Amino acid sequence: MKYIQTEQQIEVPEGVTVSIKSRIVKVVGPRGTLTKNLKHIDVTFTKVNNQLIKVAVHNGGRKHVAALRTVKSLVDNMITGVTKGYKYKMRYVYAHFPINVNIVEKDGAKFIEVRNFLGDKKIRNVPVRDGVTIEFSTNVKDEIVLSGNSVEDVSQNAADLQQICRVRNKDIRKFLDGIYVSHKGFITEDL
RNA sequence: GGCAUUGCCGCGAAGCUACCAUCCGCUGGAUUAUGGCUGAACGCCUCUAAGUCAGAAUCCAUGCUAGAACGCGGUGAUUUC
Ligand SMILES: [Mg+2]
Ligand SMILES: [Mg+2]
Ligand SMILES: [Mg+2]
Ligand SMILES: [Mg+2]
Ligand SMILES: [Mg+2]
Ligand SMILES: [Mg+2]
Repeated sequence: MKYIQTEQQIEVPEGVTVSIKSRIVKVVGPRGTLTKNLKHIDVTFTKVNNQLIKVAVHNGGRKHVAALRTVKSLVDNMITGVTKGYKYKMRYVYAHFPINVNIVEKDGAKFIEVRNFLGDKKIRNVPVRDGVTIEFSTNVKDEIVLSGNSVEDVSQNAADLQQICRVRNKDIRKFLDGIYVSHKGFITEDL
């Protein structure tokens, strides 16, 4: 309907500095620095009061104003990643064969190694994206935690780990073995 | 020794040749379907709309064959009369 103006607000907490050149967004917080290239969306950023960034689409269509809120959510996720962090908890699920998950090194690349999935002899190797920390959770059986500033990076690593453990040539409603994302939250608690 | 239109028979080197013999037949990317991530649209949801991951005997490359006889480069020597 070609809305004249549509805008969204990006709240910036105190310990966060957001540098926005043309469409290269850099967010700096306690936990590190994130960078995103948004040159494919054609939006306009403006700083209001050093705690608020407005992002606007002028004379935008339906898809354009949808992508505006997408941009706002992406920048909010960058800020949340540099303030709270992002942690995805996955639980290994298996009926008979225990799934052995470990961190191995190959040329200093820190792969996640999956052995014995459904009794397989094949060894699954999922590379760990830079910035993603892998921890094996004590006091919870068969739980892997992936943490990082970039929600995209941690979620993609969890997705890769889940997808590498897909069951083939079997009724997946019966053979439920795999490594599934069980929780998606932040690193810092109750903030 | 000749002839029998290579007279016939056995063996027969060379050459040619047989899954009737032996050897050899490569690995990278991008993708389809599909399964996903982030994520609005549509306070939720959503693989999709922006962006994005993986992925087929597929495609393009690597590799192999020919080398444009009007595509090109480097290089040697260039007629004592
Ligand atoms: Mg069957
Ligand atoms: Mg005679
Ligand atoms: Mg004779
Ligand atoms: Mg999701
Ligand atoms: Mg798309
Ligand atoms: Mg020629």
